[PDB]
Amino acid sequence: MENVVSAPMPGKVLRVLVRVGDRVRVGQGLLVLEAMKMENEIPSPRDGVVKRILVKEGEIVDTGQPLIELG
Repeated sequence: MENVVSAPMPGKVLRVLVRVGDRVRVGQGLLVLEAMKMENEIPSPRDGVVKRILVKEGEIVDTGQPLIELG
């Protein structure tokens, strides 16, 4: 049971697609992570509510780094 969206690889947080409190669906893109001339939509692992967004747009993140917590 997944509660935290973490970075699958290092990247730059290009865009955060949802806000705290928003309802989300499994497989929905929640943010866009840029890496190696590619824009990766990072999905919600489950239906739920966005509780916390732990990064800002522009931020560089490393592998496994927490990005979003679901409530």
